[PDB]
Amino acid sequence: KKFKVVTTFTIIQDIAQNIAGDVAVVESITKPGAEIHDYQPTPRDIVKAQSADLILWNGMNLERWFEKFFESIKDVPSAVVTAGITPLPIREGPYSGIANPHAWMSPSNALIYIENIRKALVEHDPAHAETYNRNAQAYAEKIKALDAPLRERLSRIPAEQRWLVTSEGAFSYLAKDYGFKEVYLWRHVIDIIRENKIPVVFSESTISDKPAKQVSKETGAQYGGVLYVDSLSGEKGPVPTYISLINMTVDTIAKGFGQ
Repeated sequence: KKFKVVTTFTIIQDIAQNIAGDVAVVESITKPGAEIHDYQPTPRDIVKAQSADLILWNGMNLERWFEKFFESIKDVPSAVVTAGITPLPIREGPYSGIANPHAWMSPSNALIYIENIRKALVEHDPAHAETYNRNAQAYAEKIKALDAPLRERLSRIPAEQRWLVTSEGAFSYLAKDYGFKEVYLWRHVIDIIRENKIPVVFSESTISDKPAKQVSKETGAQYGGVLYVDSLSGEKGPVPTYISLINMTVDTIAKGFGQ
């Protein structure tokens, strides 16, 4: 029998499947592309999680539905994969002061995701500890190697122009790592764009693109479209892995800035 792991969403699924390798099967509760914050689980989502040996979740109140969901599950252990991360506060807007849950968009934070998943797997499936530890070591080397080329590419964007328009803080951890300022959009966004001649504006995927488009139209900044960071694609889609999500997000940002 294969140890069965269930995760709340696809980013954790991919990180955990690299650590589990061949000795455990990792499934996500939510399909690729699903809205993760207020997902509404079905009765069969609960039954699927009930068949697992371990449930992994992000915490930091990413999954507002998880506490109720988990209360419906009997005697399946869970582990929060962000234990030990320094949470960034949402700096402005209606959620000012609250922990920003999007911690996976910092590649350094992904090393802590890996460590917590490895620990939980080794705790609950000790027979396979050697495999989990080896796989976590090998995958962590891949993740450490992510940061250098991304940092170098984004560092060519002059610091004066290094701004991201944010609505729910989906990019705040990437912005912290690579030195981007953030201006919140619930217009005073227009002024900051014009003042610093920020060349491009992106939209978050959990909100309407209309206000970001209005900002672009009025300032003359290019509208670079939507940046999706809450989900992977399917296996055969263009964003099948956590590594591909990080690399593609930075490439889209950098290209928006002519870099």
